[PDB]
Amino acid sequence: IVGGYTCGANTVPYQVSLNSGYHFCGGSLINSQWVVSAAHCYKSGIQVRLGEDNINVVEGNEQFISASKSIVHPSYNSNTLNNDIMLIKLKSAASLNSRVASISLPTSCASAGTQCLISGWGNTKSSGTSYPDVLKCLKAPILSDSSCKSAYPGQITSNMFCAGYLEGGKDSCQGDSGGPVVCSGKLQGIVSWGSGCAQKNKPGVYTKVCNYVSWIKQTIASN
Ligand SMILES: N=C(N)c1ccc(/N=N/Nc2ccc(C(=N)N)cc2)cc1
Ligand SMILES: [Ca+2]
Repeated sequence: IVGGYTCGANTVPYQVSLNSGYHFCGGSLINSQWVVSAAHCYKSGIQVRLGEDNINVVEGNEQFISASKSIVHPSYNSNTLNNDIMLIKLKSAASLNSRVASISLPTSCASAGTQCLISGWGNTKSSGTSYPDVLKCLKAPILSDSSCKSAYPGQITSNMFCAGYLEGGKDSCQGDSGGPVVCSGKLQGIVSWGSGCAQKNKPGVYTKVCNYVSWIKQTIASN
């Protein structure tokens, strides 16, 4: 997260770190057994790390639970990043309370203008690289589809939305991928892609979670 702020330990209780020997992506806990992340975060041998603030220090609220399976969206296209969504099932149910909590799936797609909270342990620099230890947060509005498409001609599908700031300076970034965009207490987005980070007129592009609720629910119901 570029131009964000330190969330505060466990203030984003549904934020998970996907770990394969190191943090490589974010994810969002959507029930005790399931995490939503970006399909482009897919890899085998994922350990989901919940309860985590400083990802480099055991601070006492972590739950580390290996994935038992991952399910990449049937229509995920890694070239276009269309349908950049996956589900990761935990081998065991996470223990839920205030510091580790699922985030509700949306009942309806959020609108351009809605403020959201985007979070992750990704790069905090637009130029060069600095990875934070602790979870970073960014409040960012959903951008209109038109501005999103204008920013990224020929690239924005109905399964994507832009959020952030056209002026740049504030954005998700590499390592935030797969993490949440939560708006009004609902997971509306998944950190998906963008051209660099916090660049002018290159806002973050997010998987439009509301499009996937049926798929998420039915997948969970049968897996
Ligand atoms: N909001 C941003 N600017 C932004 C946020 C996250 C981000 N990271 N994604 N990285 C990323 C890495 C690999 C793939 C792939 N295997 N095809 C896709 C995307 C890149 C840009
Ligand atoms: Ca930790």
